[PDB]
Amino acid sequence: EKQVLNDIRGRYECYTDVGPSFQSMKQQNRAEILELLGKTPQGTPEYQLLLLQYFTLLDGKGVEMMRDYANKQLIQMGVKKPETPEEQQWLVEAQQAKQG
Amino acid sequence: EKQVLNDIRGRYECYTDVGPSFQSMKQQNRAEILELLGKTPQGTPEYQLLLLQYFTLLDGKGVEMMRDYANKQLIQMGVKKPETPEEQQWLVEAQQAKQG
Repeated sequence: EKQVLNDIRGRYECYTDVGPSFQSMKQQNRAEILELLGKTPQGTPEYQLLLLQYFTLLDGKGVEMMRDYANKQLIQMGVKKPETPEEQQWLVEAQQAKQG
Repeated sequence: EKQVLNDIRGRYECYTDVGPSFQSMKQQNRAEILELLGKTPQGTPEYQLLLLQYFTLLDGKGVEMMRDYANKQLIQMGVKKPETPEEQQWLVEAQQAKQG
């Protein structure tokens, strides 16, 4: 925008509703996925959700190793699509496609 | 930093929340992984968590042997990424990739 205030009048695009209180957006997204689990079979879409869960976990010694693994996994799954802080190269060695 | 005090004013990057009390960061990380277990199938990501658990265990005669095994395992899994106190060579004999 420009200057201290400058919002288009095409504002109200979201309607208001109620639901469980969360501390932060990441909190909700984490819970939203756990709900998506269990209500889904041990089929394939389960694994993506499962991975996505690890993806959302916040700092740790345990969580870091798993979060990164889940990321690489999801990018090489092709479904992630790199955020590109470095994940670009994560896709690079993934692009080879059974190249060895 | 420089001198006795020198913090940038880009401080407050973490918001405060409550949760179970732990004696130390390692305590929490340990518990955080145990929670991640059971809530996950006997699939593949179970094993990494399982190993990670051994990884986090503190000194012992029993735990040392297992912790080291889990480390090597995780590094040769490729997911660990060496801390390099010596684990560099742990990856060396791992780099060969079925070389024999």
